[PDB]
Amino acid sequence: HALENYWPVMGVEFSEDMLDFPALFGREAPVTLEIGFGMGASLVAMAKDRPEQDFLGIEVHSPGVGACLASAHEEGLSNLRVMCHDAVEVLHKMIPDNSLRMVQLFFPDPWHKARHNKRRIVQVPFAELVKSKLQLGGVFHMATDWEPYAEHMLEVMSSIDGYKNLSESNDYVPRPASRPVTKFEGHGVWDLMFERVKLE
Ligand SMILES: Nc1ncnc2c1ncn2[C@@H]1O[C@H](CSCC[C@H](N)C(=O)O)[C@@H](O)[C@H]1O
Repeated sequence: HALENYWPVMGVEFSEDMLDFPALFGREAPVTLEIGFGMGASLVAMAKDRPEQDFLGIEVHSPGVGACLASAHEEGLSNLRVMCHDAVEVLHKMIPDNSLRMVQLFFPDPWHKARHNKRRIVQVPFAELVKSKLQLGGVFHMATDWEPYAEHMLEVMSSIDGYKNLSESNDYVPRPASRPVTKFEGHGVWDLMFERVKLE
């Protein structure tokens, strides 16, 4: 019942119009986007802990959207909105340039098989697209539990002018407060965080 009940309140329909964040959230505040939020546990925890900030989630899996809405309602959140649509299209059509404080991409589909390597969302064009939507100093934070994907992510991100690795060892970062531990959580999870800086 969560979708029918709470989609009218917290859902955002896809359109070819750029989002007005002040209009959407009813105030001027930092916006964090989580792509592929799944059941939304991280996103709800994030929004609950940061009532002074605003949060957008995008997830193609509609039961995940429903679960996220149910949890957000259970926590009485007013600072969370969700979409059920391909995030790439939302980024292109609805997210203004230079507008986001942070983009989170946690455990994106790992596509273990080499035959599926191109299905992995972290590729140069996607990473460039995300970059264009971050404010300077904004961060793209991704995490994976598959080392081949982690290495691919690092290669992609390291190749892009305008991304600065926040890793003190030029690869991975420790898990920040802004990502929750997994039930099973080196220790087998890789976090990557890159800040947007001016083109060199
Ligand atoms: N293009 C896209 N747009 C929005 N969501 C996407 C997407 N491609 C994959 N996803 C979603 O990304 C999620 C990755 S599974 C990880 C889910 C969640 N972050 C967690 O850690 O539990 C899936 O739910 C999948 O539906």
